Amino acid sequence: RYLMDPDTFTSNFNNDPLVLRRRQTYLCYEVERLDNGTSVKMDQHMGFLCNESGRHAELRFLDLVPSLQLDPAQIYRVTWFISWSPCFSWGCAGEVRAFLQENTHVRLRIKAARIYDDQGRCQEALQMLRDAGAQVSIMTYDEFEYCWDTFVYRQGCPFQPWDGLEEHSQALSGRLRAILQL
Ligand SMILES: [Cl-]
Repeated sequence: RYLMDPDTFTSNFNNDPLVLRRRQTYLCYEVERLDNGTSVKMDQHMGFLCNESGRHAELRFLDLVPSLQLDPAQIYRVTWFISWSPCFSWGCAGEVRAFLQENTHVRLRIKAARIYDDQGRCQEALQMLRDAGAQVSIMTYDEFEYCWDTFVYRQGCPFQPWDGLEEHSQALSGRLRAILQL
């Protein structure tokens, strides 16, 4: 798989709530087959995507699913590590819902660096993802470091957290959990 530039990772996955860049979403993905009590991952089922000319990363992932050649008789967990509020863009949650309804052999996990609580459409997109069966949670230090170790061209250098990473993660998590509470 192609590995992400490290400054691109740090700039986009920064979870500082006071920084609200309005351009890009990065989505690191992995597909795991769940079988016999373990998880089986293929390097060819791993990589990252960004928004490209108005087509958002989430939809670009849906676009590549046929190329993954998933066995409909098996169970897969798809994990997204996404740098922006999932399905922020218009109509995105509805397209993910349709995909999940048409592919019941796929379970979607979404780990988000942040969310965008607008007490409106972007907040409702989060509930739509949950209602469609996705498991949505906030990235913690564990996920940021895993993404650094796994998807980034790091040259063996260790993950260096930014100031406030944990404080920001816990605050965002509290809000996401309130939004998705049942
Ligand atoms: Cl969470």
